[PDB]
Amino acid sequence: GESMAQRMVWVDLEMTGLDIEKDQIIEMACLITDSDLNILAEGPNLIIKQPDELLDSMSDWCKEHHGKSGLTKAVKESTITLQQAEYEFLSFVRQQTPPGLCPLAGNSVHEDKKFLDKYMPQFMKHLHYRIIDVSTVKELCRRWYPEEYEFAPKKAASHRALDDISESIKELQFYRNNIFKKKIDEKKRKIIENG
Ligand code: NA
Repeated sequence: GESMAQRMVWVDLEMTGLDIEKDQIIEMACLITDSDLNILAEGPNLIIKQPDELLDSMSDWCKEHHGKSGLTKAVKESTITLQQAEYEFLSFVRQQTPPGLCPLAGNSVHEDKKFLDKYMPQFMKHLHYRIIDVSTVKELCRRWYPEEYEFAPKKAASHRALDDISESIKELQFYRNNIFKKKIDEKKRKIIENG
């Protein structure tokens, strides 16, 4: 019960840009962690077909970044429609999380949520409305723990979906281990008794 409801649905998307009125999802990856950030299951990792005209009119930033990562070429070759991709993700979360109870998780994952609410609404219906925004914790770390903030892991920032999920989890793990308060565990309790 509670353990299942405390899972997290980590997602990262690539889009043709930041304009919700025109831009589209071109890559999406998803995995599930338990409440303690251990990966329980790897979900689909999909490159979604979108029209040539849209890719050709992307911002210079997106042309450069999705170009050099290979993503633009892979979008043009993709046979995966948005609808089929959404189904794969929805089927996956239906196997992994109780309906309505688990949040999206990632860095500034509200941006992903904005695109998913519009373009994958049935996927989003399986999830809670709250999010685990790693960048909220980042912004609190920078303010409240400036010394510790300097030791956060460096990110490769490849703008590819699955690799970026792993970096997001690693960042949150860093904050848990370095700016949240310490707690008892099985090993410390056995030592306390032994002393
Ligand atoms: Na992202």
